[PDB]
Amino acid sequence: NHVIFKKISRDKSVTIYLGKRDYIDHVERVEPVDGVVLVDPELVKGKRVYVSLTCAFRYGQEDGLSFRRDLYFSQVQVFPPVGASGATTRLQESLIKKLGANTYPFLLTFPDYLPCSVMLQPAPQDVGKSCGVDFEIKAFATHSTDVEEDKIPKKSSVRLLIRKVQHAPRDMGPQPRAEASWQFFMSDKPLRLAVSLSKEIYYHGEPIPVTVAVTNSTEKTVKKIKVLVEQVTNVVLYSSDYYIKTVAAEEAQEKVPPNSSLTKTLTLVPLLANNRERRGIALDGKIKHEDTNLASSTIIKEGIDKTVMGILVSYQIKVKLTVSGLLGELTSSEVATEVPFRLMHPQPEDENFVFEEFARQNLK
Ligand SMILES: O=P(O)(O)O[C@@H]1[C@H](O)[C@H](O)[C@@H](OP(=O)(O)O)[C@H](OP(=O)(O)O)[C@H]1O
Repeated sequence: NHVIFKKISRDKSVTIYLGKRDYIDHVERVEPVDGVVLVDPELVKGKRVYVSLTCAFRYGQEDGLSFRRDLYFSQVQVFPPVGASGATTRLQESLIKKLGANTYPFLLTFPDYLPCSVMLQPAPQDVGKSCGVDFEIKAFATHSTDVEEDKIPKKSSVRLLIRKVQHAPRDMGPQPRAEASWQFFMSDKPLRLAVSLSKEIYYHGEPIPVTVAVTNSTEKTVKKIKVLVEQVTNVVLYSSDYYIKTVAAEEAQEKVPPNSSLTKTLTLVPLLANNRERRGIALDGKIKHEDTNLASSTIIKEGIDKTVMGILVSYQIKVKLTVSGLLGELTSSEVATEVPFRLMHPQPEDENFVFEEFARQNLK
């Protein structure tokens, strides 16, 4: 039982069928977009039907318009049939087998230098405007005029906004560890803090066990130990926007008295559903959609300029120590340290077809 997504143009002449709404990027390769286009012969007679894959960065309110920077464009012909227009994939030949003699296959690939689906809409107290990276699979019909000018009617076009989702690679970095120490004003003794995680890559919805070791040699009391998951977002194309937002939070029940040590392990789960406010964070889809999760960690391929990624997303554990009698008397700064990590989806890996609309389901 395989669900297949379809969309018909306004004039009923071109229909797209795709086997997936989200295509998988596991660093090594990127899943190609294979699908089929169903044409009405009488309506595409004398016309040519193409399918294009565009990836673009957008900044501003969409409609003059806003800011757009194209990052990858590819276009393929689907009608009339090109060469031995037999299927390339089992999905394609099964779809042609099911849909009939007017179905033509297409396959558009992703290069190895593109970002994944990332979008953001600012909050009231945020300065920058909404921005994102869109992936558009669009099939359209083209005809000519006796005044030597080709036309592309929107009514003969179908536009799909797919997602390029980031999945974990085969490898994984070293275990993330950090040690920080503070020597506060007028005190000889140091406050020390060691933080470790279990692994370097976590999956969306997987618990993160932050292990914390506070070594308090000072005369002061560590009033509180707070552990956070912070998402850091850098718009690196049109405006140099910057966001730090808290996605998970956990307080320790214990205090660390002067001249003692404490080792605890707190567990956090960074989830979009944790946050009632979905504005101001980096997502992989629109706020209105139930498909939407937090954006995955940006993975920059070696040799590629980070500005071509449009929006950079990173994640870090943050440990905040509230020390008694310090703030307001000995400092106006925070006592905290960071441990970076990466957040993705897990590693990857005749049918009967059920057809559904490509339009993504709203949240409500
Ligand atoms: O119909 P058009 O002119 O081609 O453009 C569509 C339109 O902007 C819809 O509002 C949008 O629905 P969403 O709110 O779900 O984004 C859809 O995205 P879609 O590809 O998911 O259908 C777009 O493609």
